[PDB]
Amino acid sequence: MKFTVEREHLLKPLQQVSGPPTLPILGNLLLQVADGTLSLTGTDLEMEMVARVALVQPHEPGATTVPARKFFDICRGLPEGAEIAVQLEGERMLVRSGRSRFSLSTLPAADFPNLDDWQSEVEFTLPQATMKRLIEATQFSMAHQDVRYYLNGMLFETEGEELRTVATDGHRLAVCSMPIGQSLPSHSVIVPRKGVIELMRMLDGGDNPLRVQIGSNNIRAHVGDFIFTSKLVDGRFPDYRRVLPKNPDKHLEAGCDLLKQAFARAAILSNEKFRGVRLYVSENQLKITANNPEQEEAEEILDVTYSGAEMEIGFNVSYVLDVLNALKCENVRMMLTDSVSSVQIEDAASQSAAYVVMPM
Amino acid sequence: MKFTVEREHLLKPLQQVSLPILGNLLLQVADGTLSLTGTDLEMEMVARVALVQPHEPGATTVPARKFFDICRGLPEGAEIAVQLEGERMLVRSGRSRFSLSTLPAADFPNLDDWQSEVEFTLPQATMKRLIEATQFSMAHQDVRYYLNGMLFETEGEELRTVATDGHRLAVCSMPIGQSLPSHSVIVPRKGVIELMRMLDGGDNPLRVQIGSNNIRAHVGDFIFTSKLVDGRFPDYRRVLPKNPDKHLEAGCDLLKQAFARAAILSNEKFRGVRLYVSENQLKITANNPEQEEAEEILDVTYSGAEMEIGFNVSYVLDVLNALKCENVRMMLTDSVSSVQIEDAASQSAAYVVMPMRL
Ligand SMILES: O=C(O)[C@@H]1CCc2c([nH]c3ccc(Cl)cc23)C1
Ligand SMILES: O=C(O)[C@@H]1CCc2c([nH]c3ccc(Cl)cc23)C1
Ligand SMILES: [Ca+2]
Ligand SMILES: [Ca+2]
Ligand SMILES: [Ca+2]
Ligand SMILES: [Ca+2]
Ligand SMILES: [Cl-]
Repeated sequence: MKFTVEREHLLKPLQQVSGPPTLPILGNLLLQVADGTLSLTGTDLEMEMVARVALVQPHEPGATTVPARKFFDICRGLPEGAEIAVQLEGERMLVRSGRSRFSLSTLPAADFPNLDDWQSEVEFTLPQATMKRLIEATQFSMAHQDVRYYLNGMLFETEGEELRTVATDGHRLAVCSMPIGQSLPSHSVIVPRKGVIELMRMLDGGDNPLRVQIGSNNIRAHVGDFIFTSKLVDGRFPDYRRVLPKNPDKHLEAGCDLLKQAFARAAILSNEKFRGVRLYVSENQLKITANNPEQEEAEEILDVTYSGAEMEIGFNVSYVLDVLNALKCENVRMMLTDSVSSVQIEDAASQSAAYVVMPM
Repeated sequence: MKFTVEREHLLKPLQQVSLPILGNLLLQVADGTLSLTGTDLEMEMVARVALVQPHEPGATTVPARKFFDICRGLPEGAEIAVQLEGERMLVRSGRSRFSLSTLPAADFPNLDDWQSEVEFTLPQATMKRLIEATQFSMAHQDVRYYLNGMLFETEGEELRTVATDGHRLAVCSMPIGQSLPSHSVIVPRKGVIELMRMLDGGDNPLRVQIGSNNIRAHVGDFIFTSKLVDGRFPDYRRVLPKNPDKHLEAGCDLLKQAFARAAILSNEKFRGVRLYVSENQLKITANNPEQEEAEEILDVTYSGAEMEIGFNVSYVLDVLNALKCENVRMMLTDSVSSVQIEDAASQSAAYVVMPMRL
């Protein structure tokens, strides 16, 4: 196995396959030269990233595996415009560039683990920006290491011509739907949180569309010369329609950033553990208050657009702040029911995403 | 106690000054001025804010982080009105209102009174240069408490800083245009850190006052006071190589990148790399317990006898990152002697690294 490639053609592929073990070979990248292509594979047994690099210079076929981080750190450490000559010699991989020479240990390619083979049941294409939008709008609401394993991940749902993401930790929910202009079956799967992070990581910028394949136990995303494959999560994800308030007809509208800074200041004097704040809504006005065990108190009063009846309601302020930070918009709509029911929150200008927060 | 001040006039003082009372700030309105004091019993920062708006005298202490966070959270340009109300401190700005707990100003601890024995003034930029050049070589929580800080030494018209962790050494000296007594003190590392951040590098001169057990630095509206480390510092002069007659000179960044690349395949604990020096050429090699190997060859300026020497690559990279210059000189003797490292174009800072037998 031999190849010579430009540093700049190696960097991003290495970065993509490198991110991230007790089982050593999982710390290695599989390198394959075949049919004028270098393939770079990294895996953790649950998910897999494969990058393909075209070889325009002389090369020889073969396969090996090398320490991922070390190989990446060596390539990144080399100067702008460096040319990187690699060859398998003995049980070592030789890396040469200029007068820099490196000899890395290898583990046999035959030892590199493969995911189980599977069949694609559902397929579609969508813009990179759309997938980015879907993930960023909901990602923050996924659970972290909850015993309900199905919540430590993100639902991806196809319905009509819409792709939808749902994330919830049992206390708050985020949902976002986008048109992708294809007739899709009605289907949903849960992608593990690590898979979601990796999927987000591969976009990227630029105008490369994303190709998605969904199997009974796997998801695959093709973008450019990268292929990401993940296992799915078992379990019955909650139905976002049961979480959305059935009729939240008390509509409050306020500047997103003004609203956020008011909640953030009030948050300073909220209970450090429970983070509770009270909202007092009345005609065109919102009052936010907070207090802690040591009798410290915050009060914020804002002008808002509100014509409904007056009500009081308590919330975990971090949850509200999460939502407002996730809304990169000018105005927010808060949709209320009563003092003991959840609130729906949306961008005043768009219904594409919805956020639900339970009262305290 | 009562005052009304613009948010932005509080932010820098608050940043600078930031038992539970040690988590509070002492606030004092007196003679047209707001004073804010923070302390951890070892050191203290006092900031002064001129009060152009109507005010009423008094003193209290409030939670530092909360009060800072409230002020920083309010909108740019906001006016912040503060008054005492029983056991509480009221903070108002627009339609935002905050009631904070207080602890008595009488309970706020003071550093012991002391006499200034040695004094000098120097540009802030000079003090910043002195500390930056050496700071990274201070020990962290070493049993030898006298190394967990930085030596400040006066001699003739020069101020010198020394820092060592018992393994490598940094030294920096600058003339300051004033005749000084021959003296030296050890400033605790947290004190060094605080002093550093008190300096904007600007046009306000820095006044330093040193007592038998304390040091004080005054810059414009800020006064920093710290206890000294009461111990003996090692003599730096004994560690400098007697007569290093083998000077290698090379571009700092190229030298650094070569070492940083070779370091990847060096021992993770002991970080030894080898140098082979020959006429106008340097070869760096590294290997680890897995027998992975790195080699770097680069052009340098060198005309001395051919030699080989090993160093901790982490220590050398620290030096090269601190130097931030165009060209570096490595002053070599032999394989069993330490190396002195300097900016090729300045003797003001010098760094010593021990030899390694690899
Ligand atoms: O499977 C579960 O335990 C559900 C997870 C999602 C969820 C449950 N109760 C909720 C109440 C409010 C919100 Cl926002 C989400 C949930 C229960
Ligand atoms: O008091 C001590 O223990 C000394 C601290 C300074 C020091 C010791 N051995 C060293 C070796 C190299 C350098 Cl640069 C400093 C020291 C021992
Ligand atoms: Ca209703
Ligand atoms: Ca509260
Ligand atoms: Ca002296
Ligand atoms: Ca070595
Ligand atoms: Cl080699």
